Amino acid sequence: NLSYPIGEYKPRESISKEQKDKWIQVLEEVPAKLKQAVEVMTDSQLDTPYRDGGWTVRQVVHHLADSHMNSYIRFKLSLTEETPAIRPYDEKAWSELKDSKTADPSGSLALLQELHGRWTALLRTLTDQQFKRGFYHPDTKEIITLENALGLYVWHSHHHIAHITELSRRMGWS
Amino acid sequence: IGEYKPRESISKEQKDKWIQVLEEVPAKLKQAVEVMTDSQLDTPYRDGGWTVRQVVHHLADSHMNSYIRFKLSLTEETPAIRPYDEKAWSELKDSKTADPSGSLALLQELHGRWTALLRTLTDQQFKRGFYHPDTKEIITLENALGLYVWHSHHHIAHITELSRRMGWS
Amino acid sequence: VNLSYPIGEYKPRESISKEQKDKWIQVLEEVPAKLKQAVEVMTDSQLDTPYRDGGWTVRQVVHHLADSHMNSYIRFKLSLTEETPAIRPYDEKAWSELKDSKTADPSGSLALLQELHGRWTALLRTLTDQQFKRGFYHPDTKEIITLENALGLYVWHSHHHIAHITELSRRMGWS
Amino acid sequence: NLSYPIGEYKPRESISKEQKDKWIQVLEEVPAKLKQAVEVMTDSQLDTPYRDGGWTVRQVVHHLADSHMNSYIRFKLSLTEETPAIRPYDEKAWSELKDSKTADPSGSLALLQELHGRWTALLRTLTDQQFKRGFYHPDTKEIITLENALGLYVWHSHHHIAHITELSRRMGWS
Ligand code: NI
Ligand code: NI
Ligand code: NI
Ligand code: NI
Repeated sequence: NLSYPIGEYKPRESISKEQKDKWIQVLEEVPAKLKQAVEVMTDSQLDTPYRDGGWTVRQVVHHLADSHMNSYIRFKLSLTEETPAIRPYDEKAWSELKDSKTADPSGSLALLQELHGRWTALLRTLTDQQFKRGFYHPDTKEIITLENALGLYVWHSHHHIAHITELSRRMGWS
Repeated sequence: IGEYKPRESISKEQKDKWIQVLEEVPAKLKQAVEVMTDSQLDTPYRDGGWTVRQVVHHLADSHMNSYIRFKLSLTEETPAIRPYDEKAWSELKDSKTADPSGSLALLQELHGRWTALLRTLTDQQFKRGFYHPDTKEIITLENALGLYVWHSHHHIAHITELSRRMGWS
Repeated sequence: VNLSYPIGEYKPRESISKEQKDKWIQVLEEVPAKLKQAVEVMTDSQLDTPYRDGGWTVRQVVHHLADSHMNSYIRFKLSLTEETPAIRPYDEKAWSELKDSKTADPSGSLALLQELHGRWTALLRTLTDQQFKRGFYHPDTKEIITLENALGLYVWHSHHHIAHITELSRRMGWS
Repeated sequence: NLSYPIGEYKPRESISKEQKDKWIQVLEEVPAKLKQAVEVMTDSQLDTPYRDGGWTVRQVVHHLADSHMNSYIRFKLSLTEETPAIRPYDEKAWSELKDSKTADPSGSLALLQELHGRWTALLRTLTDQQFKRGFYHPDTKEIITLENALGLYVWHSHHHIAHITELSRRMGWS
């Protein structure tokens, strides 16, 4: 399970207030946890693939920032339009841009901290009804509610963090 | 002060000036709003218009969308971008009440990554474009850079003009 | 790059958390048992095998850890009782070439490391956050390092030289 | 007297092989003698000053560990550098650290046992010429040879052990 260290996100129809509130807290804490994992690494460690054939740690960090900026936008689209079709992006192509392969993680780590700050602030304003609003992914044709999207991105965060910490543990880094 | 004028060609020198201006935008916005009380933040810059607070959150939202559009344009062949309802976004409770500090900090880091991206681009990458399905126009990335410099200055001016007229300090 | 630096190098940080410090104190306390694990099973011929071509023997690495870490413990106490003291460099290559370093049984050094790490971690657990931010100065490299980063550095140093030994056993197919 | 129960160390110009060998044996035995001096002691006994203005028995134990670690390092500097300047430390300040005032003697007694084992091992490897190598205090600018340093640390050992045994005798303890 190199590609999926903590499995995949399982959607449900029934998500409690306590569960939503906990996921919001977990989401706010993601950037610190990511920073803890990555700040110990030198450039050659950052440029080490997390698995054979896969992205480097540096790429994963920049991907989290790009993915989560897209997600935040999708939340605001969903709150302001009725089940909007969202705009997919080619995450593989984004990760192959020169910047994604060479930029220091610090800027993306700082962006993520502030982004998850604003995102969790938005989430704390939402009513139960607003959490039941959704959006449509054009490629996969599936509709996801905002409460499930919150669960999904808690998963996505920790999925990628686990790629990094697993690599770090396997290589004997800190 | 004036609407942006699209150009067929933009010099390397002008691009570099605009990247630097874009890098400085968040510090200029912070200087314009950081001493403001809630009363001042929730004052409309004009009669039927958005408050200073709504403008700050809008810049963060607008510019995040723009950064995404840049990356779509660099990875797809003349992509159609995804418009958003900017008025509806500004009417969300969070837009009307959140403290500016978070959006100011986000804008700082966002412009940091955006200008980093811009400094990696070749001249030919700056000639890549995207299609805005509302205006029907193919906009090149070098012109979009110009547009977002104007966007920044236009909104910051609205804020500083309000403070000047009201005698705030 | 890999034979010499099997787990990379230590990267200092501007800030170290209470939780990280506590973990590192625990790891440092247990380091000697891990070293002993690796060296306990080895014959004299194995002890006198270089960890890489042109490198120290396993025996020398063990005695080096004891010498290095004694030096470090002293540097911590200097740092706590003086204001950013300049510490005393030592010639690690020359220390490892002493007859004693090339021939002494590892047992004494292993036992010394166990007790030293015991006293060192006891010291560390008494320290306030402010004391952990105190630093010392290396007169040759011109570097200033804080005690919390020196802690991270010596956890690394332990793992680094243990890896020298375990990587050797693996490459050699020993048991 | 009370401060100097066995007087002070008097350096000599030369030291016989016989004296050097006797001193190496004494040094090997010091940790056991120290252990015996504090063997039964309660915490209140350990926290008794050895004389009115003085360190507690506990502080004396931890001081011996610290002093002798510093001395061992000074031997190795002397063997590997040409008459090195050594690095003084503030004995009083080290002894005032919370750890020095409170830690159980056990760990320092065990450290001393292992340290003296490595130290006497080193000493048994030395040639006569290596024993004539020295080091200087940057302040006293006195050169001390390793054979005299051996005599000095034999003295130091029994000086501080006497502080303890004399205390026990003066009090009712032993
Ligand atoms: Ni992903
Ligand atoms: Ni605008
Ligand atoms: Ni080393
Ligand atoms: Ni003394």
